[PDB]
Amino acid sequence: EVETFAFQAEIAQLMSLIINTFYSNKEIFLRELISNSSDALDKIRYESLTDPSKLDSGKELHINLIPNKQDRTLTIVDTGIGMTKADLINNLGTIAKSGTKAFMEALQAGADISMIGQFGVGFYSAYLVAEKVTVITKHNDDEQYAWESSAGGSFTVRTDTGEPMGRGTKVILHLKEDQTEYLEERRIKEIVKKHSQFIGYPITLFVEK
Ligand SMILES: CCSc1nc(C)nc(N)n1
Ligand SMILES: [Mg+2]
Repeated sequence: EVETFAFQAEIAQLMSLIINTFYSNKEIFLRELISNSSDALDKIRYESLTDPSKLDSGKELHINLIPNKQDRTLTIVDTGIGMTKADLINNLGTIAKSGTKAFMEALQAGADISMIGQFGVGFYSAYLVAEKVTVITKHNDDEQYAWESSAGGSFTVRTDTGEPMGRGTKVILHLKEDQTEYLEERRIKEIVKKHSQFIGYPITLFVEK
């Protein structure tokens, strides 16, 4: 059973700005997703301090970057807190309505697209490089779900039929044809060093056969 939802007006407006605005500095999408992963990892780490059983779904707190040139996908995986179905539907746990309003006002006052993460809506920067985004998530309190959107004002949510993940979030970026540089090992290493050099969790960049 696949449920189809309309994005709230503000989110459709934010996604349209990301997709339609001429802005060459697209590489910042990666630090925004890594920042989201780091925040999710902090959340499960903090909860686990008072309830160690919260890590029964996996003790390792890490971030993996997985390029796949055959499928033209770049996947960001973390073993963070994950999201319940309700939080996935509610703009992937973000304050997207108020954050978009504040971000739009900031853009009128001299801010630029790279500041998106400052407003709590950095996830949507995925649309700088992806024509489609699939988010697989598993929270300790809910089942595994797959969220997906190619923008156009709608997203879908279904229970995930894929392999059980334990706990956390996988963001699968189905890259635009002209954005394949983000599948290159040297390019990913360069961006991680430039924008995400010192973070609280290990980042492993997978290589390809
Ligand atoms: C902190 C909520 S879990 C989460 N949410 C997003 C938007 N991304 C990631 N990695 N994890
Ligand atoms: Mg922060």
